[PDB]
Amino acid sequence: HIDSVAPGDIRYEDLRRGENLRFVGDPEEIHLVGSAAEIEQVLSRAVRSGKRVAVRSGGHCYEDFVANSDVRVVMDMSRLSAVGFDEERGAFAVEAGATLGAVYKTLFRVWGVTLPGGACPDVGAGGHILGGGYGPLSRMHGSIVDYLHAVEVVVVDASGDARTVIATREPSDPNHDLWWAHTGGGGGNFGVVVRYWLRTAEADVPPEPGRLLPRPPAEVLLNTTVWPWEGLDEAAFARLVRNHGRWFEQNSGPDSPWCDLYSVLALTRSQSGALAMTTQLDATGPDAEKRLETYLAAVSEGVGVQPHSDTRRLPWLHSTRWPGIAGDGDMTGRAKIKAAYARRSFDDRQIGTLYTRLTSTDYDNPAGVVALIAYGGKVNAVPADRTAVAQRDSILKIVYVTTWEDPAQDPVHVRWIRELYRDVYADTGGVPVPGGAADGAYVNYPDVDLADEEWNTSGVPWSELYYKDAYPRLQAVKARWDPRNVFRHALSVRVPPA
Amino acid sequence: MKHIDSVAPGDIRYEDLRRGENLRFVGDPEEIHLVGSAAEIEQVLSRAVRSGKRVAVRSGGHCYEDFVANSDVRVVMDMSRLSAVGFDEERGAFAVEAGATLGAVYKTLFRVWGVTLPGGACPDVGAGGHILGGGYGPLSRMHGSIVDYLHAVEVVVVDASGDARTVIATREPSDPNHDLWWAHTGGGGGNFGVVVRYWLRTAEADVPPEPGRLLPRPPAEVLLNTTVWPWEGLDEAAFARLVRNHGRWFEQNSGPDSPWCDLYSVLALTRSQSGALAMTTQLDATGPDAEKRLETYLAAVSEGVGVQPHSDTRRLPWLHSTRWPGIAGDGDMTGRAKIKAAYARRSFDDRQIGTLYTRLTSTDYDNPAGVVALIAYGGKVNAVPADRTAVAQRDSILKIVYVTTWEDPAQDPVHVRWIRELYRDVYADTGGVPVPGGAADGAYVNYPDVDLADEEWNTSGVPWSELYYKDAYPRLQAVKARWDPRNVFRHALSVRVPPA
Ligand SMILES: *Cc1cc2c(nc3c(=O)[nH]c(=O)nc-3n2C[C@H](O)[C@H](O)[C@H](O)COP(=O)(O)OP(=O)(O)OC[C@H]2O[C@@H](n3cnc4c(N)ncnc43)[C@H](O)[C@@H]2O)c(*)c1C
Ligand SMILES: *Cc1cc2c(nc3c(=O)[nH]c(=O)nc-3n2C[C@H](O)[C@H](O)[C@H](O)COP(=O)(O)OP(=O)(O)OC[C@H]2O[C@@H](n3cnc4c(N)ncnc43)[C@H](O)[C@@H]2O)c(*)c1C
Ligand SMILES: [Cl-]
Ligand SMILES: [Cl-]
Ligand SMILES: [Mg+2]
Ligand SMILES: [Mg+2]
Repeated sequence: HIDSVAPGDIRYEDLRRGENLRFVGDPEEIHLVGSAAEIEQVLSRAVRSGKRVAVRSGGHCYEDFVANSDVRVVMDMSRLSAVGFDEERGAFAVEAGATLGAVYKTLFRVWGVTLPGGACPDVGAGGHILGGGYGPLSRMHGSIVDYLHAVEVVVVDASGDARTVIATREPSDPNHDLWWAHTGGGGGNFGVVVRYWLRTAEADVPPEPGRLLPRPPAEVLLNTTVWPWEGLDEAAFARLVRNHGRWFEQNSGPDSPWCDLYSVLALTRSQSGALAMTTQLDATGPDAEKRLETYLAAVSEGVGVQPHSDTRRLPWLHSTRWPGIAGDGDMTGRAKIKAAYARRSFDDRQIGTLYTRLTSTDYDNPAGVVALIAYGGKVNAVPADRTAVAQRDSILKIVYVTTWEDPAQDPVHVRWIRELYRDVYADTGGVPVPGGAADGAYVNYPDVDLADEEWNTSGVPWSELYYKDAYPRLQAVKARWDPRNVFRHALSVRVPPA
Repeated sequence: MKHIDSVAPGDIRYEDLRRGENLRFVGDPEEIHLVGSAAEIEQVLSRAVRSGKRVAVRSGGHCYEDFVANSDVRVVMDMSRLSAVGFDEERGAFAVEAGATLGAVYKTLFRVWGVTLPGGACPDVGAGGHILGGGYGPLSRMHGSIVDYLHAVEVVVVDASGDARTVIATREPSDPNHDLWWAHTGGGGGNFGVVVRYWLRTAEADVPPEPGRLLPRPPAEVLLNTTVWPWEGLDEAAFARLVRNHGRWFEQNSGPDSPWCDLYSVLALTRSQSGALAMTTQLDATGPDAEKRLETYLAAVSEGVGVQPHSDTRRLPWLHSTRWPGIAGDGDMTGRAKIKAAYARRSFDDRQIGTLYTRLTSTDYDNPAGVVALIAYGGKVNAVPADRTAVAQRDSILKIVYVTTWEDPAQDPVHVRWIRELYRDVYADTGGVPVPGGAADGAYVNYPDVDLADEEWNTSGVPWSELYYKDAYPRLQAVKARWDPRNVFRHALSVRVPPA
């Protein structure tokens, strides 16, 4: 229970931002909240005053949802970073301010378990878990939301009063639909998550903590494969994308033996000098090294460029902080990200578009990338309607990103990535319309352009791209638990016009 | 704060937990205990002492030598559960548990109280093995050594009877355990007992008992510069002028009263195979002429060198700046490395600069990853008398790191020999080591190098102990005799009592 941070405080330049430096907030106060009770009193005071609020956990939002200049009061979750096992509830409690790196280190070193969350260690649990997401173990263990047993959330009723509710996976729980909205609803929509409780949904299980969350593979093979751009012509490039697409089309079923494989294929600007792929395979099973080889051979088969390939073997927890998996921890640039689900691999026109845009000399930036992220496996064993992650038959997530340094150049980079993504999706109004080759987009990589009639000409609204048929049930949760629409932003769940 | 099962061979965690972060060393411990409390640590030590089993503690795992992962160690106490950071109102000081990483310490101290500690720049280093060894970081020149803030330490020690007990030792001179406190202001890890938690606060007398005033404030915003000089067409005279410019600058601008106490930089003298020499610089941005002052430093380093540097400067809020890889490093501990270290009281002489040029351009070696890094130091570190803590080096201007990195264990001999011969040749005038009290001032124990205790590599007649501790060593030996009389806590560079 401590002083809030206001302009003039030594901490204000840090705390008025998240990790995305494109967005600089102007809040009057940032509250380092310490408990559900404190969050109730901050929210109720702000609601009484008519002041716009937002929550910051890990600060990784790709859009201006927290740092929007309209936000007056931020609740920053940094003090709430506990991770542990709640004996009373029989589940792991992860408070919203815990980073994923701290979650994986504690769960694994202490109990030998993990969650199939994201790969960046500094991401906050608070804005990540409730939006679903992907990570290296999604194929092996399913989505992180498949582990959400309960959620503690501070909500604001019609009167303006704040209160804390615990909502659970039990369907007769009066707050069951509020728990369901936290299985992929996304941050900044329903209320302030204080903590999540995570546990397997299996009925079998003795209630010992080491049995109650999935085990990672004990060691993994990690490969870095790099093809020089100087050696790749369009036909080569196309063959490689096609090989990879076919392989993921064949080998992403929930019963596939390849659920233990994860990879990221980085289709980089040719200006970068090299195309690259990072692969992780469980190293513990019979024939791991040969199986890794047979995946790598498939990707490069008939490409006519010999890739540079190196494989190391690491114990699992050490593996998670290898930069090839974790990324480089550099958030000091400016970036614009876009995203899509792929149900099938890129077609011939799309591959040609990608080739053109990545080799273009009308643009100058080595940092543009289209990353194809191995997906499906056990994520796809879950029926589409079970959680608020409705996309349960995709084979890849696709990330489109460009990064740069100079803010005067924002319009150039933002236009390039917008035109690239619009042209890849040109047959469907510039966007990855669901239930076809694509399956919409995923809310942890929000893109306000999906709501912009200038860029989305498909007639399919942003809410259907992220949530497909889950959206009506999410709107009902919104109407019931945030009737005043306290929690909102450029892509927030909104009730139907009245 | 309950005990849980220990981790033995067969356990899914054993491959991770038998290692620290330096992959050259793989422990063969029988048991790794994820200790939850001091009482638990007492039980594990007691048991190990009775059965004659060798112990070591692992906090953040960043040890550069085999002190924890030595195949002789049978029982490891792993501090991962003890990672709290907070303000302890019982003592009026900030408590940092041994298992907390520096990243977590800086994020908590600064977001919650607006304060910090002038410790190391790598966020994943653990408090446990770091703070008691002293060390350096970006704010050393501004705020002095992290040990200058050590108020008290909770440590589990083993008596001659082999009973284990927990003691709190403080900076209070009348404390019966004062000497044990002192040995934790630089005596280094793995020597006296198991640190459970440290308490930190300013020693200032005229300070109100509020947390936000009890530790130093960082500069609210900093300028951060990357400068790069291409190696192609940088000849020996050019290299030499660069190293000499930088050296003279630090000779003149590293006193405790210097206005340049708010500057930190690291100059990386890289292998020419790498393609570029590089320098990273941080400067407080909040004062009137910060841009211009930064340019003055950069212009001094490049003056008359004749190779135009590529230079880019960004400005960040302080906490964000700490995670910029230019300052924090790259977070990649997956390779193999051998490191060596020295204090510099003066900058490199002409002979040493020539040896550096030869070694870094050599085509008899093949590795672009060799570096000699020159780290800005002194400033407010040198305001403290040499005898006040167990960090005896209080008049140096630079710390120097010699490092080589590689991948294949089959090549260990080759990289190890390269860095040994480089270091020996730079220090050839004094027995291949940085002998204290001269152009050098010994080495610092957070970058331990067991070759300093090897008569094959150290031909100066000055022992490893004097290189690390100078005249603090006798008082360290008294503390060792008093609090670890059985010599439970030991390794290749551990404090040892005199021969009997
Ligand atoms: C920067 C970054 C993001 C990544 C990275 N890797 C990912 C990966 O491997 N898989 C993924 O699925 N996602 C990855 N992401 C994206 C992140 O998952 C998203 O950026 C998350 O939304 C980030 O969460 P968090 O760090 O907490 O960011 P915030 O900016 O604080 O919040 C985002 C959003 O959610 C709301 N919110 C925060 N906290 C709460 C609580 N407690 N209750 C309700 N709502 C909350 C915010 O207000 C905002 O709306 C890798 C990298 C490097
Ligand atoms: C890998 C790494 C090391 C760095 C980095 N950056 C540094 C910097 O910017 N400034 C520095 O001064 N030092 C830097 N270092 C070096 C680290 O400071 C040292 O490597 C520290 O000794 C690391 O401490 P820790 O991570 O806790 O390492 P451990 O291997 O667990 O222990 C080292 C040593 O100390 C003993 N020990 C650990 N814990 C205890 C306790 N609780 N009580 C007593 N003794 C303890 C161990 O047994 C071992 O002997 C940047 C990078 C990337
Ligand atoms: Cl609470
Ligand atoms: Cl990260
Ligand atoms: Mg970060
Ligand atoms: Mg690390």
